[PDB]
Amino acid sequence: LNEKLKIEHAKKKRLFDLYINGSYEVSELDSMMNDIDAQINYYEAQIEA
Amino acid sequence: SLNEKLKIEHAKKKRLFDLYINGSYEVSELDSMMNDIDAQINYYEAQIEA
Repeated sequence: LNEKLKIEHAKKKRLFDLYINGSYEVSELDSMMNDIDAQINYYEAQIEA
Repeated sequence: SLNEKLKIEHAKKKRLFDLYINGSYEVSELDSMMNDIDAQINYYEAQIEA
C-alpha cells in the first residue's frame, strides 16, 4: 500500500491544479490540503518502523 | 485565440502567489508548479518572436 502514498500525493498535485485554475478557493484549499497532508502522516508513519 | 492565454496563466500565477502571501504550505511544493507556470508564459512570449 505504498502506492497509496503516491495516490495521496497525486491528489495533492491535482488539488493544487484545481485551485490554480480557480475551481477551488484559498479558504477551501486550507481545509482540503491539510486533510491530505494529515492523511499522508496518517499513512506515512508506523508502517516503516 | 492563442494571444489571450497569458492572462489565464497570470491568473494561474496570481492564485498560486496568493498561497505564498497566505503564508502556509511548503514553498518547494509551490515552486515546482511555478516552474511550469513561468515556463508556459515564456513560450507564449517566444512564439510571438516567430
